[PDB]
Amino acid sequence: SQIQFTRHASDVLLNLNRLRSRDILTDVVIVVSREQFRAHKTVLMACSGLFYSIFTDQLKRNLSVINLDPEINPEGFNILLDFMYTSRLNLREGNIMAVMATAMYLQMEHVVDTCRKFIKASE
Amino acid sequence: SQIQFTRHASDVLLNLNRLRSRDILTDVVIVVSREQFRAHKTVLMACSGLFYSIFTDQLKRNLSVINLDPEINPEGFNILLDFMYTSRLNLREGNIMAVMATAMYLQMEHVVDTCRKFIKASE
Ligand SMILES: Cn1cc(C#CCn2cnc3c(c(-c4ccc(O)c(C#N)c4)cn3CC(=O)Nc3ccncc3Cl)c2=O)cn1
Ligand SMILES: Cn1cc(C#CCn2cnc3c(c(-c4ccc(O)c(C#N)c4)cn3CC(=O)Nc3ccncc3Cl)c2=O)cn1
Ligand SMILES: [Ca+2]
Ligand SMILES: [Ca+2]
Repeated sequence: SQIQFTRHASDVLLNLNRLRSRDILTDVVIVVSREQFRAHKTVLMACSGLFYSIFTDQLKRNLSVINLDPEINPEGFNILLDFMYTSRLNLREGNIMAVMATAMYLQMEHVVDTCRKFIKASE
Repeated sequence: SQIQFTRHASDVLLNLNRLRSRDILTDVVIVVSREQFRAHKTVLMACSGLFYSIFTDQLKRNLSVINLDPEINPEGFNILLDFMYTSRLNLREGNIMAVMATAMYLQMEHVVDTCRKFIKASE
């Protein structure tokens, strides 16, 4: 008989995005081609099987820079990082394949499943 | 026309609680009477006006221990910390006043408002 606050998690997440936008307590840079994106390892770990697997390792947890593979589309990554911090996924025919490839690489099932639904719902 | 993932923020928050429960990337201890609670400053800042005000200050951001006032009820704090990381508030006649005093101190409006509703809904 606890009281569930349906909007609390969204409120937290939006505030974490504000922290990211002000570089407050960010602790890692993700390098994708010529792009650098700062973020919070905790959020990355909470949103991605790949990042979880990297930073849960006692040896790799202290890394401050992670390089993603050169074949990763930087726009795909930016779209997924924004999703991580906002719950909103900008998905369009022009980017679905990049988003889906990136979400598979990052090990983000809900997004991959949604890309499947997008595909199934397009002609 | 972005796709909103209604459960994403909750999924993130639950994973952040798992990180807390394993002391992964925790960076502060909150001391309330004889109790010590480890947490993530980012989450505290995202959930509390008091903690936001403390750690947004460039001078106090690097603190690893925060002492709360001796008159703060440690159970009230534990209840609110759990709420921060789960969205679930364990509110009962036996603890409402402690929870509400602690939520006012921590500057958590939604919880304070809910305590008001609890009061208004009790005889
Ligand atoms: C080839 N391929 C593989 C896949 C996959 C997969 C499965 N998977 C695994 N790990 C994941 C997640 C998601 C996740 C979370 C919210 C989302 O909204 C989405 C989306 N969207 C994803 C996060 N974490 C990491 C994780 O659990 N942290 C964790 C575990 C235990 N204690 C503490 C921590 Cl922090 C996830 O989906 C997709 N394609
Ligand atoms: C005497 N009294 C005062 C009050 C109050 C108040 C107002 N207040 C202020 N700051 C707050 C919050 C809540 C909050 C969030 C989710 C919740 O579910 C609840 C609850 N529940 C609370 C969080 N933050 C901190 C904040 O905004 N971080 C922030 C701001 C800008 N960029 C980055 C960051 Cl991280 C808040 O409610 C209540 N009683
Ligand atoms: Ca490579
Ligand atoms: Ca005092």
